[PDB]
Amino acid sequence: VIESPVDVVKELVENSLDAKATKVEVEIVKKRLIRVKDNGTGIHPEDVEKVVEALYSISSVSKFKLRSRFFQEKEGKEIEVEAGNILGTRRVGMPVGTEVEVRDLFFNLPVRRKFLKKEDTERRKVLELIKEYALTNPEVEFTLFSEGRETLKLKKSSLKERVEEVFQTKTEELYAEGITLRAFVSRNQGKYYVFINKRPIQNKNLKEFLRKVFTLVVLYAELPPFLELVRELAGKEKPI
Ligand SMILES: Nc1ncnc2c1ncn2[C@@H]1O[C@H](COP(=O)(O)OP(=O)(O)O)[C@@H](O)[C@H]1O
Ligand SMILES: [Mg+2]
Repeated sequence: VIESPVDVVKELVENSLDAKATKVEVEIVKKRLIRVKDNGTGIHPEDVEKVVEALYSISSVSKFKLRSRFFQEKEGKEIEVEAGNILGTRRVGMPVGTEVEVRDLFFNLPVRRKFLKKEDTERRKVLELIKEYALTNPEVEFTLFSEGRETLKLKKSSLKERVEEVFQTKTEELYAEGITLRAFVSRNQGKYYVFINKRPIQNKNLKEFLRKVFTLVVLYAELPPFLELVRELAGKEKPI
């Protein structure tokens, strides 16, 4: 579950969205620090200690803090853990929501730490991950700071606006329908994103076929628990 900083960011941002955050803020350093802040419902003080599953596995491999203020409470609570060992808790003043800081990832596993990829490779994986969450959560604001610079800022918007902000280009929206397809295509620019029932799909069979029938292609597929309709979809661009 936890091999590198991107895996940490994934689990934390998933937890923020699970807690119906509308603003998710991520900061990474070098790794050295992963911080995820959200304005979701928070965690009751009586449950903060319990959560140390994904947070257990993260806290046992880092110098870990989690602070959270429950929507019903005036104060937050903070728990601090090192490599799975609880170091203490504290009352803290904070806004409603949750902030998790993961420091010195794999400090307790120096071989695993020395085999991590260079900072710039880890950075790009976290950048791509946050783009992927932003593409399926257009109602959510996302910010990413890396090495102290605000490298990604996406405000709440329509899906088409959110696609266009992410990829910095104008798109044409295509549609074809128990099976539903919605794509956004931009032709000059090649990148082929696929979301099946709101989840990111990396399948090679699908990206090659999007390459073959289209270019930037962002495909949102909704299916009950195909490639024909995609090529049917590819013919639906307006004449000009
Ligand atoms: N950002 C957050 N906001 C609210 N609750 C959180 C947050 N992060 C974690 N939690 C709480 O901690 C629990 C454990 O998180 P986790 O270890 O990721 O397991 P899981 O999310 O699969 O239940 C969650 O069920 C949720 O109750
Ligand atoms: Mg979780």
